[PDB]
Amino acid sequence: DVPDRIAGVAYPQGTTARRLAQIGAVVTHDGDTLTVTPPSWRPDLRQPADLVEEVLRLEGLEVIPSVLPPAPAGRGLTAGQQRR
Amino acid sequence: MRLPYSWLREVVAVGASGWDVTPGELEQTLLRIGHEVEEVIPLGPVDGPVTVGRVADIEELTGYKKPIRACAVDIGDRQYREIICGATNFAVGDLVVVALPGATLPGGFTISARKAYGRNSDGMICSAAELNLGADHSGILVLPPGAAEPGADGAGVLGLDDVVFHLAITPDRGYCMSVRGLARELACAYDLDFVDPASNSRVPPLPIEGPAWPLTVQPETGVRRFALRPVIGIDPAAVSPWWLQRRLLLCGIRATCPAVDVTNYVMLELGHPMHAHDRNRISGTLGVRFARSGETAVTLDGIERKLDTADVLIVDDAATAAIGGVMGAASTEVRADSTDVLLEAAIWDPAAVSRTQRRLHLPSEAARRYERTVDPAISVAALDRCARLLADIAGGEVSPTLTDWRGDPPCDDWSPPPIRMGVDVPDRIAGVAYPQGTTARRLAQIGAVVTHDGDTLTVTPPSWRPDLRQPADLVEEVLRLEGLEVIPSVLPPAPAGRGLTAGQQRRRTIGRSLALSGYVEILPTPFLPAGVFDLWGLEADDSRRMTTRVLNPLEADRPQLATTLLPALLEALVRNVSRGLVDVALFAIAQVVQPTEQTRGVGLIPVDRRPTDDEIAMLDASLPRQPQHVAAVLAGLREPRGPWGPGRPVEAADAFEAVRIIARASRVDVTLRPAQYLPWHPGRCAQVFVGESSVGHAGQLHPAVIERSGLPKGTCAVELNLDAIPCSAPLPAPRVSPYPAVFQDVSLVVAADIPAQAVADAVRAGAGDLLEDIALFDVFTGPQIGEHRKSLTFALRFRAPDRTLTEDDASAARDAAVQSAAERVGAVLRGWKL
Repeated sequence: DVPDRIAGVAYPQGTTARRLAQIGAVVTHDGDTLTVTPPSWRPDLRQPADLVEEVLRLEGLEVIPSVLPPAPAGRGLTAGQQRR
Repeated sequence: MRLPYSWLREVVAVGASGWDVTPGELEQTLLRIGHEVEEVIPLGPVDGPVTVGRVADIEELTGYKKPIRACAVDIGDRQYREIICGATNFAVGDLVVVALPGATLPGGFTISARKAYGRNSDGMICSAAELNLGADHSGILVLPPGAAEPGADGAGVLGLDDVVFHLAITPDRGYCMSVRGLARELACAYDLDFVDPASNSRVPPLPIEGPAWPLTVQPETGVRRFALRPVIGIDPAAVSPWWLQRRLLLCGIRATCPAVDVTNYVMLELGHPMHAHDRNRISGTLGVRFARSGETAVTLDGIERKLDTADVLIVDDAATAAIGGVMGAASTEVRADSTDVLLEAAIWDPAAVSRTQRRLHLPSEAARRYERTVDPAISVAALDRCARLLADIAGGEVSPTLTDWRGDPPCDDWSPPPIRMGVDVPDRIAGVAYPQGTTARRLAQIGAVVTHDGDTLTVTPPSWRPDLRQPADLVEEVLRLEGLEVIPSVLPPAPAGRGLTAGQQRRRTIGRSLALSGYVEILPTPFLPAGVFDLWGLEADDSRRMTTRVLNPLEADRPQLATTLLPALLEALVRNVSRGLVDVALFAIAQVVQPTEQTRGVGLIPVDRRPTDDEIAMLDASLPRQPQHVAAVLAGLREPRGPWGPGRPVEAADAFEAVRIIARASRVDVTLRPAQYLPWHPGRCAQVFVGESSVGHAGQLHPAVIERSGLPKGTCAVELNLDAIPCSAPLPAPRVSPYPAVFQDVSLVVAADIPAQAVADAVRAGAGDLLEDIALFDVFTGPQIGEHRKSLTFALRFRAPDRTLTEDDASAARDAAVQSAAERVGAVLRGWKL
């Protein structure tokens, strides 16, 4: 479900496995942990971040919501920034 | 409220014997739980010979100013010293307190044998002030007979190892206006067992065999309990024991006789005010009733009060006995010859007493406690406590008669309604996980009845706590007893703010922009000067005169609110000028108050719901218009003297330039048109338009306003209504042509009455896009052009967007511009140049 986290979307079950199969990878399951051997024409697929972008682009980025994050109490501008 | 530590300690000690703590610690425990310690006075120390004396002989010394007394004083061991004293409040046979030679009084005073007024004085007789025992009143301290034999150690008899805590109780905590309340607080802080000094074990009930006096009570007065008991045949010459006169003195109350003193004492001990009536001076039935329009009573102090139909009274067939809850009256006051006493123990309506006492300016010790609600459950106990004590001191007997009106029908349970709260709600609100059962134990400690029901507490607070009415009230109890210091410092997640608004930014930029140009901001007063508009000569119907008026100003002559900011600006200008700062430019940015009708107020809207959108708009429409204004004044020099030259005195043009500064800061374009408007000079006053809306005025002040107002010659001013300057957010996209430019200077003659900007606009209109810039250079008058005409020389800069402008192309545009000025303001060409 790492693609789900990063997108902030709950994709329908098995999405992430089907899409990694579609690009031609070998997906094997192991509880909550996928093992993904990408195919030979995809040397750009080397970490989970690479796998995330695959799932996310195939489902569409438009389905990702617009959620403002809790940003902490900032200190605002510094003295030198104010001076300029 | 003052009280002394020994007493406070005595009452805590009943239930936690051996309790004792440094004053510093006590001060800190009091602050930690909510009570402001204004001041800690340990009773000023004495050293050496400060002993009780007995006055044995008084010799009135004649010939001087005051009456002076050379007093033989028995100081112990049959030793008699003569002592000089100025006071008069003592007689032969009285125990006084003497500081003999070698003594040292508070404040670093050594006493020495000093010749004075013709005799030797071996010390002096002290006042309670000079001992740092109590407040300075006139004369010395006299002790009740039998308090101490002569020679006794003053420090011991006076108890000067005591400390007086002076507290500023908050109005929610009336129950702490007594040794009873504070004792309970301290017992709660220190997790001590508490004996209530108003419990039956500590005040056994006196008998109840028949009514003590006839009493009618009109119950819409607000009285919740009204009890009477009499004490008969008391010695009127008896005085109060030293211990009791003392604790009154430390608490701020001067003793007078046992009848009064006992009530003041029991008021301090339990918080329930009391009063003593001379029963033989009561005529017939005692009546509680409202006062009538125009009614009058004389209170104890012999001063006539004008009463109000909301003041509750106690009356009899003859006259008024008491403005209930505030002060007794003369008619039933205890006097020197009073043998039979009737003791009033009442509970008045808090809001009633508050209203009455504020109106009459009588914040009596009784009033201030009734304002904050007195524990109605202890009236008879305080009445009984107070009756026994009186008989005990002044030697009468306590009749077993008792009146005790408790409402119609009688109230038999004074407990408030139960409050219902989740067991851990205190934990939420504090952000602390308190140890299990904390919340229940602390609510028990303050005296509430706590019953559990899963995760939901049911809490019936006690009768002396009418401030405990919702869970928020219960939270503050738990949180203050555990300490607020244990609450952590956690920054909350605050959401994406939008930052400042356009108008908020515009005020900042107007402030920077004016300040840079030499203006000094003031904080204008909203309270106008007296008759400023009569000074300005404003017509009677001048809208600025229609002022919202304040009903209680700190200056009776200055009650109107500013409809214009120039008054306060001009006032500050006067101040700088009178202190030698003659070259000033001030400005202010603040709202004015312009009302649209006569002061119409909207009545109350229930606070258990939120008001409707309509109730808001009605509330808003009820208030005067309050637009933001910016305004400014200038006087003296605008450019100062220097090596560059003599300087430039302020001129009306500088006030127009103030307009242009604010307009540049506001990113809007303004036009200035001539205008007549006070307080401005008619020939030098401009009205400011953004588009076609008036936003205010600028110019030099009228010379006659200047003169009547004691203002500097030549003062200029400006006021703009910011609310009338619209928002603007330009997204400019300037066309920046690189091709060369043609410079031509044209001179136009026009009627003197034509404004320069009119001729400039006409020239721009006629010349079209090629004209890049136009600027006025010269303005010339002379005979040869006509006595009523003038010559305007403009500097024109033409530039094409796509080509190198020919110089015929330019003169085409010039000719076109000259023709436009001919058709629009009748310009005549004087000539042109490059």
